Amino acid sequence: AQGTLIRVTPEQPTHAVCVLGTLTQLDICSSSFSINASPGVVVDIAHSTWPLDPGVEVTLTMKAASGSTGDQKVQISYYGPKTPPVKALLYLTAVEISLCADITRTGKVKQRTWTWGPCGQGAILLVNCDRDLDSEDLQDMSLMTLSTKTPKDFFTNHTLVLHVARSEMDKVRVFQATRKCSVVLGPKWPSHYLMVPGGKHNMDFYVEALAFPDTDFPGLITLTISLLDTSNLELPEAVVFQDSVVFRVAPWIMTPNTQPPQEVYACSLKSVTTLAMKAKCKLTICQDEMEIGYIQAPHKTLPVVFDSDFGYVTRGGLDSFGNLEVSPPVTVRGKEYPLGRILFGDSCYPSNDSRQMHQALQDFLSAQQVQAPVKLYSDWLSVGHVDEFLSFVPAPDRKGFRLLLASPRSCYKLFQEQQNEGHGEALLFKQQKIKNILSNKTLREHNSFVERCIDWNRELLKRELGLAESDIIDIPQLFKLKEFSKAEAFFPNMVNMLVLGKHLGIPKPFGPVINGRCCLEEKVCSLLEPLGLQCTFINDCGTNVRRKPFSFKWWNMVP
Amino acid sequence: AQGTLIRVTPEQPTHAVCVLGTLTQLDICSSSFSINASPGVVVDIAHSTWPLDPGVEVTLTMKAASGSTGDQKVQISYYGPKTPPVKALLYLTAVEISLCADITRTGKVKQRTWTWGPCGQGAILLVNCDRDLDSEDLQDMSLMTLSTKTPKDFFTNHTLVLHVARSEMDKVRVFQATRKCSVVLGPKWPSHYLMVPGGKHNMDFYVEALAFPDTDFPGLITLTISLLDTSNLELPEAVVFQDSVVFRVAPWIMTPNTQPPQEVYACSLKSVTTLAMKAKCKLTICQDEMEIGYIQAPHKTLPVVFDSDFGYVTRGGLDSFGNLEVSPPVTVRGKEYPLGRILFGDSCYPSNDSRQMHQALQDFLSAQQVQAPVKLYSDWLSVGHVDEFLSFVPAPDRKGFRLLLASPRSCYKLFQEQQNEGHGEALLFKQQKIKNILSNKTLREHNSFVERCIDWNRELLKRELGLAESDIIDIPQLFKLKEFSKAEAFFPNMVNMLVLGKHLGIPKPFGPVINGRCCLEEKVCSLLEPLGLQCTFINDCGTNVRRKPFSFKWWNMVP
Repeated sequence: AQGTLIRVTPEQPTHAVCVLGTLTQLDICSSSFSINASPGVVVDIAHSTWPLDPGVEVTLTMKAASGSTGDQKVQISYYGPKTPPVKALLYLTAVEISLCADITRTGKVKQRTWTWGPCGQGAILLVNCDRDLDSEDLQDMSLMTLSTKTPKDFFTNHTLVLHVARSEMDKVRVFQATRKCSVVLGPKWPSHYLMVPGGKHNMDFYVEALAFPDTDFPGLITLTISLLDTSNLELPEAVVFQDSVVFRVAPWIMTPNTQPPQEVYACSLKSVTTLAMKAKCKLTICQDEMEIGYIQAPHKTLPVVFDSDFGYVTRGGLDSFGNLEVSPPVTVRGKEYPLGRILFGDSCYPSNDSRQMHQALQDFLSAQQVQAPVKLYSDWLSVGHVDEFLSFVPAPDRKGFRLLLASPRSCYKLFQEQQNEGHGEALLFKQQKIKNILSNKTLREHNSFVERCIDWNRELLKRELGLAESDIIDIPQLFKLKEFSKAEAFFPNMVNMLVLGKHLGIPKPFGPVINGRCCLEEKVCSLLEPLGLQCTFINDCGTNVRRKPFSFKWWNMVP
Repeated sequence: AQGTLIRVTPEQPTHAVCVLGTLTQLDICSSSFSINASPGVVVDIAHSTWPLDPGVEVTLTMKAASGSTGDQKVQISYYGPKTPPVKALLYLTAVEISLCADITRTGKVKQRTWTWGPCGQGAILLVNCDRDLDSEDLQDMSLMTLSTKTPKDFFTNHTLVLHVARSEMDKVRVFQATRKCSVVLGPKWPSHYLMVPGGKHNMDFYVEALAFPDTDFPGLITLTISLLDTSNLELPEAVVFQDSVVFRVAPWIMTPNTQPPQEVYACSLKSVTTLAMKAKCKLTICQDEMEIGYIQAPHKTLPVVFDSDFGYVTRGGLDSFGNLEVSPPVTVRGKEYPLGRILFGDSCYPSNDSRQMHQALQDFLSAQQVQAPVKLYSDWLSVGHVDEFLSFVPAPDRKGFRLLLASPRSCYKLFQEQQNEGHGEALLFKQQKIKNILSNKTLREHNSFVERCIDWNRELLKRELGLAESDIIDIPQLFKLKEFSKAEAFFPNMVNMLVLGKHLGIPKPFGPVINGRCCLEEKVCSLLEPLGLQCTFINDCGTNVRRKPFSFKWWNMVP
């Protein structure tokens, strides 16, 4: 354990407290000898032994909490040459003081650093999310309990103070449970005196975080209990024993397309309701600027919405949440990413004309540390969203997903195959013929340049997510460089789909019709249906989706 | 290695660059086969083989830089059923592009993350320190070189851009070496086009940091070289190959009392010059608000002064640098602290009346990460400095230092021993007698309370620095609670000494004189002289000391 040094002097007896669980050592030389003590003081001693060397270690531990004070005694016998000399006397009071929380993330309150992992230790705190007391409101918060056993007469001479560092007080709030709840630690004040009675007592506190992690806040918060001696009245108080819990604020975590859908939201059409009904998920009608994630603690998980029983954050077009996706769980040269890995789009290098997501957003995602964001290249698109060039769908096999990427190649091939077979005369959507498209040398060279960009991202997503080609799947799709040599879809972007859990809501290309059936619509299906997916096409997109949070407990990650 | 995917099509030949050191893969299926190519393209291939499965991997690597473009060729032969069909053609240009720095901290420019340790990789940058171009000023800065070998005709169709993230541009500055130096990356602009000629070239840049680490800056800075295709003129530029170096800004590091003294400074007495002369260190006369540390890179170390060839920082009485010490190198339950471990004083818990060092200072020391500050308790002293209760001296044995702590006990004993031997009538410095001091029950209880405080710190310094009692040494010293029950020295604080490398400049107590020799002066010497120390006493302290920076290279630590 850790703790104190008691000095013993034949002049006058000493008095002292020993907190259970600590290591009380004893300074004899500062004044052969022998040691004798009450039955409940175990006096183990190394090199008992008799000598008077200061390298003699003497440690006392008490077996139990005292009933009075001086209940336990310790007699040290000074002797040698040819003399009786002194017996030095020492009067110990034993107390039990446990500041204790849920340090094993298991919903149950039972080494003073927070460590990640399945065999780590640390309580977890939820930030408080609310737009605009008893148990009616504390189910959400984190329970922490002081427990004490001390002799009835004890707190006339000692008091307990609970505190936080001035540097964390704004990021936390502690409530005290009288058996009303009132604030006792917080952004206003860092300490508080406890009115604890002698004998066997224990009091409950309730903690809430007020700040997600961020560049200026790793997300650790420490609350400490100090036991002070106030026995001498003129002297100030002396601290006898500090002990603490370290809490970690739960990060905001995003949910991938591979997670079962729980609910869809849309604004003021009736094709997404048909979709929801086959998907097994609920539909409520009352905007794609806000992303629905979650926070999670052993005792509570709670959906939290990231705008710009629902929580709410507002930190702050590449600089929007449509430029924000998450990979599904993936493993990458060993390192495991159980909660997926956040993808968001920017440029390659930075320039007079480069756009980017706002730095304060990027930073906030990084600090959330458990979905190590990856930067993709999307600045080549007029709009800028990574969703314009990728998507994720559930598979029932290899890894249990497929990365769909947009593929101008896969469209050229498809239209070329059509011509061969004899349908060069078919109308896409001006309304241009499937051939005039193939001949168009300015289109070609555009989709060539787009091809380079998507391919650049293919290779990042191959690297950063550990993907193999067997994980990817090219969906046929054309683009056009209009505004500023930036790209836009040459026909409805199919890869911008609503992945409603195995039931896909894809934008209908009004692609060239063969056997009374659109070739793109059709090729898309020979790619997806074998996987178990159920493609459906819609005409154009003001939809968010709440998905089931991962079983995996974020704190069991090891970033 | 890492890198690209080339698609081959029997319609028209393909052209491409391959940068030396990267992994170029080849998409055949997107259109049995056989592969044949120029002598300098090694075409290794797994499961050569003949099939037309897409799970066939084909990788090309070039042996050397091209002389022209299309110097190397690759022919892919499509065949099977009962047919000759197509040979698809591919024309490769090989270039060499190495952005490279001193990634092995060895003064010599020769995996794109900075890793700590004796077998880690990462260049190191010095922040620029200056109150108020060629080699005359670049010795201090960090050399980074682009080297290229490409065919003479190469940069008509490609250009190179050097860049930093917009989020690091303010923290760095890069200078370009024309063979004048001019800023090319910095707080103003994040990118720059390089005017590099085809053929064998290499250019030098010089980097400097402009920011020590701190809560908003882990201290990593990344510079990247991008190679862009500008061959099609209407299309925008496409990135072909990014590569980078990650630099780490060198922290500000403090020097303990155990480090050989190099120079003393004092303000406008002649006892510290006698001291300097026995110490072997220099003395210059022109204030204890500023602390002299150092920054260090393989190529340069440079003393830097921390006020509030000399660098200069000014981040911003517990809240001063007299409240700032460093432990000597120590090892603590395994974890090794080669550069010592910074001690600074504050309170126990925080209160209406607690003082503390300013949070922005604390944070800055922590971010400097390599001397993991420890918080001590000094708020119990009127003034507040940890130097009032401790010091460090060189020893020639166990660990090679001793922690001296103030000890009211050790003074009582010493005065008591004197009385016994018969000198209760001796005058300290009112002028009180050595006995009236012993009888004084208000003094006693004061030094009792001080004893608790120093003892609290004994145990922290035992814990956090891994000290044993055999490392500590009590120097006799009395205190008095005056102003606010806060403490001050009852007689000149001996433990507040000038450790000038084995030659100690201690404040003379005008302690009770025995055999014409002050007992304290004398006891102090029976504690220190056996260790090899040479105590000298002075009357009162406007002195700083520059000490030799540690041999150990901070970056070989592993925090």
